[PDB]
Amino acid sequence: SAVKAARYGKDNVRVYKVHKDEKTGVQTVYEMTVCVLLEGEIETSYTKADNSVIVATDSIKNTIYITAKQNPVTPPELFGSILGTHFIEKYNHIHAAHVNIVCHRWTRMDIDGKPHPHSFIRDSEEKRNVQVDVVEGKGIDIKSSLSGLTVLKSTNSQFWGFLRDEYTTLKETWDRILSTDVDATWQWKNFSGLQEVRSHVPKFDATWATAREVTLKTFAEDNSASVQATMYKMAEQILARQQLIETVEYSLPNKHYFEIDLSWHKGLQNTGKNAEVFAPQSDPNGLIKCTVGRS
Amino acid sequence: SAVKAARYGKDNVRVYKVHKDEKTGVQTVYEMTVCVLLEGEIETSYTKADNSVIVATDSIKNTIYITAKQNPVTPPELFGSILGTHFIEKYNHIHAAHVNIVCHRWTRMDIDGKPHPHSFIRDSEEKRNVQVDVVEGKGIDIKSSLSGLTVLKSTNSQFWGFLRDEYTTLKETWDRILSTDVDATWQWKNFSGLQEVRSHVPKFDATWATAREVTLKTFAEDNSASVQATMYKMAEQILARQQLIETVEYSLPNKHYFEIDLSWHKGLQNTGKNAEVFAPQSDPNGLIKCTVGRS
Amino acid sequence: SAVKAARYGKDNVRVYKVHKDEKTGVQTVYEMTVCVLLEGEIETSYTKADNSVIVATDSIKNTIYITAKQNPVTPPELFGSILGTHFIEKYNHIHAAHVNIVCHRWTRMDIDGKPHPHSFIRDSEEKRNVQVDVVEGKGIDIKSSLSGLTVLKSTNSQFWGFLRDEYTTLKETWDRILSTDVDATWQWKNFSGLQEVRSHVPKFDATWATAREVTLKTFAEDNSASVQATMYKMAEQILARQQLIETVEYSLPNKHYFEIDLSWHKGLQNTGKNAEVFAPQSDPNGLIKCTVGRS
Amino acid sequence: SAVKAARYGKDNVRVYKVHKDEKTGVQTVYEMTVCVLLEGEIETSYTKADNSVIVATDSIKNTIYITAKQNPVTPPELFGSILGTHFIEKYNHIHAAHVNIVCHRWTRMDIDGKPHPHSFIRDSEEKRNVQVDVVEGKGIDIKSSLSGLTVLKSTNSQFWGFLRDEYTTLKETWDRILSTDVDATWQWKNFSGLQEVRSHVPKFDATWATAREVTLKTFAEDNSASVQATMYKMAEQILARQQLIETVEYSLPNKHYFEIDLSWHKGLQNTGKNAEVFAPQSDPNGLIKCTVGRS
Ligand SMILES: O=c1[nH]c(=O)c2nn[nH]c2[nH]1
Ligand SMILES: O=c1[nH]c(=O)c2nn[nH]c2[nH]1
Ligand SMILES: O=c1[nH]c(=O)c2nn[nH]c2[nH]1
Ligand SMILES: O=c1[nH]c(=O)c2nn[nH]c2[nH]1
Ligand code: NA
Ligand code: NA
Ligand code: NA
Ligand code: NA
Ligand SMILES: [Xe]
Ligand SMILES: [Xe]
Ligand SMILES: [Xe]
Ligand SMILES: [Xe]
Repeated sequence: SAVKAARYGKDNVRVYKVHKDEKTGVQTVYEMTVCVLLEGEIETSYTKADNSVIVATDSIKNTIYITAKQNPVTPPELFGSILGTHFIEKYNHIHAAHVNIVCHRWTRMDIDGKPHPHSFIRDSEEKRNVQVDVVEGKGIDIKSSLSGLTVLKSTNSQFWGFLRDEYTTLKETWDRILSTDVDATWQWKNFSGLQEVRSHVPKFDATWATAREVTLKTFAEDNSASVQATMYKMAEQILARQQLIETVEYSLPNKHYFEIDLSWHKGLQNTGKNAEVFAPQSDPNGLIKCTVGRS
Repeated sequence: SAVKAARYGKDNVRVYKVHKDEKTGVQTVYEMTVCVLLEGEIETSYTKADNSVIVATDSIKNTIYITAKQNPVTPPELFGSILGTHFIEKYNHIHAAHVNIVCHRWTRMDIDGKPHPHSFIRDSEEKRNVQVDVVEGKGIDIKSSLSGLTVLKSTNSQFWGFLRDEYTTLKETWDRILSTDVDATWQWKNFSGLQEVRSHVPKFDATWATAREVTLKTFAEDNSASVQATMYKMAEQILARQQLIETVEYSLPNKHYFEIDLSWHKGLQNTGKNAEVFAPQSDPNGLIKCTVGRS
Repeated sequence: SAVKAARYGKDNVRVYKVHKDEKTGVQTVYEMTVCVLLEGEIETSYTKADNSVIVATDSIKNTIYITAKQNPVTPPELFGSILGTHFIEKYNHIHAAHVNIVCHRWTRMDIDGKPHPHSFIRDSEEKRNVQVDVVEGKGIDIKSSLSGLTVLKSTNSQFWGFLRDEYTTLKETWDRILSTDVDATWQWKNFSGLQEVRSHVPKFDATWATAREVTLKTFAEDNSASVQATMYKMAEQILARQQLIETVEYSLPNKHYFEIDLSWHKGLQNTGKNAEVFAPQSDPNGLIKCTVGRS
Repeated sequence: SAVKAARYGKDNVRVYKVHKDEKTGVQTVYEMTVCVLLEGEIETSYTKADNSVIVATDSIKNTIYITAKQNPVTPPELFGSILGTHFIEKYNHIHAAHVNIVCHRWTRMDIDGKPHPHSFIRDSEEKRNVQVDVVEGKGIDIKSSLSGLTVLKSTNSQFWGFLRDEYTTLKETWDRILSTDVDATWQWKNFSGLQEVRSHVPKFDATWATAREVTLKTFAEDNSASVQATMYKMAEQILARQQLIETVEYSLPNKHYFEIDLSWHKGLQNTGKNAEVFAPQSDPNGLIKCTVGRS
């Protein structure tokens, strides 16, 4: 037998950082969960019990805190790239670092219509994420994403004209509820190294904002022919607005809300045009994915 | 042996309702999870296998949908009272109904600075809840609550002057992070029945809004001496603003964020005045409760 | 306003303890999650920012570890009583301690038909729990429980003869699946203090074992007329076997498995006597409770 | 823009099947959660709102139930292969089916030392899983796995001789707790189609059993030099016992249990040789992976 692939590191490292403006007294907080996995010439730790090649996972944890202390942690694309680069430069035998960062929302509170200097609220479990793969001699590959954005529209969704055969019971519809949890990922062109990532820093927050805005607007405004058709429209627009993105991927559950026939009870009318009360279904759910790139 | 207490019913009933304004085209959605448990002269179903006394839990589920179809589902205090009253009036041998409702957020989307007619976002997992106990001959008792409101302030929290003995290692502090998930419950004076609940309908949404606002403002503005002192200030204000509330209860976890000493690494300074990077602790957590009533 | 009730302490304190037999080399592990909440003359910490009355929650955490170091942690009824008693004896102004303990399963592995001296498996998320309330001048009240015991029987469950009215759609049945997650609690007679709890130590593990065995046997063997009837039979037997128990409470979800009519597809027969494939329902679920005591 | 990749289908489809032996009266239950995603000539549903190419996800759900009705559901490798093959044979324009199956434990109860004919217990949340990719013209690729197997050993684990530099604080150790949740995957040689999968049916359950047994025995018996070294030993043995496996992958969290220094309290000794009480850490955790194949 032989080691075909191996990676190891530290997962679920929670980090908080505060920035304090001495002049204005305004404080800004960042909270993330970080995972770092390393690859390189480490096979002997598996095959020969040779621990000399192992950078202890506890040391990786220390490194994350030290790096957060000495560098900005925003945008996460930059922080991930700094953190990944550290390991390949510091350790001769480590040749790849894989950094995943989940950013948690701490939104500044408005008290009496004014932004509070040091108080924050978690407005939703929506996350902004990055995956950064730093590979020695092959640059920095960055995938940025948003996830956990949960939306619903109560009309202006249709689904008709699908394949009908002996397995089909679903009725065609011209008016249904559409609800999903959005997972959207945009993959950046490969970067040669940290200097190049630094040169593009302003694009990271702007592109996240654009992806979010396009997702929300398209969902709200499209008279949707299917999840497939609506998600394609989203991806198309993102690619049009940021030339440094190579591909956009969406993964969307179709969270079903079923009509409830109440006609058995005193002829009560609750279907089609008369539908007011619905039963949200926890499972099963449709799952629709697509990756869109450039012609 | 004898049956000392018994209750049964249906839990986790998900319900969605849409309201459509024909004039404006604006649609408004409500989504809830409902639990109904009944008590009464049902001992024989346990002791003698006498099912004749059982209103099937499946029928309770049907009743929830039918009641939602025929009545407003907001404010939840009113809907819960209608639903509970139904069971005690309909069934001679049922003498109490216990209704719990969790309301999920579907917040209208703003697209290009304008409210969208039929598109919604789940902005946070904060819930608005009610517990309604309808007891034949004893009226309607309603406890309203908010939960899952997660907040953090990065300064203006202190904790010093506590008891110190041979079990104590905690250092006094004049500047710490304070973060909690707020669970706040206000208990209404007993209502004689549905007519009285209906007469107070406007107070329910207003009091929820007031409780939320007082919680957020007090948290943001108090230079907190402890969780205990800050939560008391919140409860005091709520009681002052709504005379129909008898008691307010808060239950607050103290979600700890620990300093990280980095001095072992090149004398790096990250504690006290120099603290910038912290380690959020998932467990254990302080838990602080109090119930405040009128003198 | 006035403080009507108040309690505070530390939740989610994870503890592991190992016992090492020097003679045999056999090691035995215990893992628990502990919560301790205190009450007493602590109102001024809420109303006057007087922290002098507060035993810091961090100190409570320390106390749990120290107490686990110096005392046996099994049976949990004894450990909880020692821990609770400590606070009321140590602190003049603390008059009640509320201790909740959840015990996690670490079951000794059998390797080649032999018990391994120091290796363990988590066989299921079933828990053994205790709630101990130590109240100065009123002794020690202990509620013991098991929870998270998930079972299913594929036949020998019926449900017919229930109330039928205009809200009822459920068909009577003489053969259905019955599945539940068992939560069972037995409440001990009040104990005067630690000496009395110590005197009954052997009864705690034996009664837990009896409760588990009676639950499993009755579920497996009863030709069940309803959840209500079967659970009553369980509680009856437990009370008969341990005179020091005052009441037994069961809380049982009815986790539904629905027939799937496949007759629309080539006349395929999958209902009633021909039912083979079913759809487990995640929600809603029946919830049935009862508390049984002595005549 | 262009569609680079696309797949869609139904997730979280819960299925239960019962088998009834008419002769012995013994019943056996199977419960699974199934996901099916399809690929093929479906781009136009995304780009042109052409639903004619879409096999509705609701129809996929129906197909899963119908297939379970007409075929054995065990071993899951066979069921997944039948289900996947169905879609590529039935639909001209569908060229790949991806089937994931999670099997839930329903273990027959022993009542009074005898196996009960129709009563079952969920002994642990350990799962047996399969991933089956059926690709037209490229056969059937099957990855089998077990997951959620949680184990702990209280001694006979060491970790010393790792890299030490200015980022390192971890002390070397010759005696520590080792605990993990095992995720192990074995990848089968490619199969040409259903006939070949059928020909190997007995190997599927046997190999699962072997993987489980080797994992447990090696964990219990290895005087572990690291997670890396122990997991390699496991994978090596599995590959040696089943020639039809091409690779074995393990992914193991290192769930840390920390010593608690209690010396500040009356010189209490709780570290090194005297360590009895430990603090399980919920996060962060080491994560160690490796894929082992044949020389
Ligand atoms: O078994 C281990 N492997 C590792 O890579 C490691 N790093 N810290 N502790 C550890 N333990
Ligand atoms: O056992 C049952 N008890 C009940 O109260 C009930 N209601 N519907 N189905 C049921 N099954
Ligand atoms: O606000 C606090 N209240 C408390 O009771 C406490 N105990 N430790 N830290 C604390 N902080
Ligand atoms: O938008 C949809 N896309 C689909 O593929 C589908 N299948 N059933 N319902 C559906 N809705
Ligand atoms: Na390198
Ligand atoms: Na009545
Ligand atoms: Na006392
Ligand atoms: Na095909
Ligand atoms: Xe969508
Ligand atoms: Xe607070
Ligand atoms: Xe039961
Ligand atoms: Xe391991």
